[PDB]
Amino acid sequence: SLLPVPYTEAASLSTGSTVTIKGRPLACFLNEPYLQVDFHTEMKEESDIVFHFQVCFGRRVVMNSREYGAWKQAVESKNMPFQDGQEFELSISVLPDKYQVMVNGQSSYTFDHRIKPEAVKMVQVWRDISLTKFNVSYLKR
Amino acid sequence: SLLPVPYTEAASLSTGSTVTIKGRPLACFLNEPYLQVDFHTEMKEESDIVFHFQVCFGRRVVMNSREYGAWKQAVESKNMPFQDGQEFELSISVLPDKYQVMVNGQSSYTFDHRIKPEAVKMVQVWRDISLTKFNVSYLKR
Repeated sequence: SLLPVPYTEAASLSTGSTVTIKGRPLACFLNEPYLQVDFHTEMKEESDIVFHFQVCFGRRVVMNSREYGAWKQAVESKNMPFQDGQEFELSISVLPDKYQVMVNGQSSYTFDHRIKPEAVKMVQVWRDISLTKFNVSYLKR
Repeated sequence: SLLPVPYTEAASLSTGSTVTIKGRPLACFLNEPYLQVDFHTEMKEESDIVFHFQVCFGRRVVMNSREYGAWKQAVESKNMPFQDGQEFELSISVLPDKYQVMVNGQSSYTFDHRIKPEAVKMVQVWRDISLTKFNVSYLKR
């Protein structure tokens, strides 16, 4: 809807940063829409991915990194706090040792840093969602 | 781009009908964009699917049907005529015994009818593409 999807924003991340995303899946869960959030090391979409977060709504979540062109060890989760047909609020916080992903205010996934978050230059949000809000916080030293 | 995605059109199919789709993937193949074409038995997206065609660009194609709410036996193919970064023309012809899928003029997949094509009432084209052309032919008795 309001924001264009695929959505790309230049970004910088460090401990204490938060990425906030508000959106809605474009299809009922029976049709298995996806959502993907990628933290890139360059503005180019083929660049490395420090944190890859892919939701198959109603089924599974996969997290990984792409380093020097190659996907590393996938982390797969069956935790599914997203609700069929509902708007969601997704929050990704940079902690000292990991990303923490909150879904509608509830801690739902974490992912230990494989690359320093300082390597991030770009965030992309895409696949089968509409987006009404995207924010990266920049309040900390 | 020009046509809205997800794209839905009421449709009727019988022997000799052709569905023509011209589009472009929204991402390079390294990021694994998808394309999905579904022939539905009702205008509602939760309705049964007589022919489901899902491309994971650069990797695989899965075809199936959803009958009374349940996915049946998947047909998986590694044939990949789609070209990274390129516009594609996709043609799906209804033959007496099967669907035949042409990609840029080349026969690439077929799928034997599990449900009569006359059961189709709607076609949906969605996932990670832009669409510039969609047509269903209606020339035959």
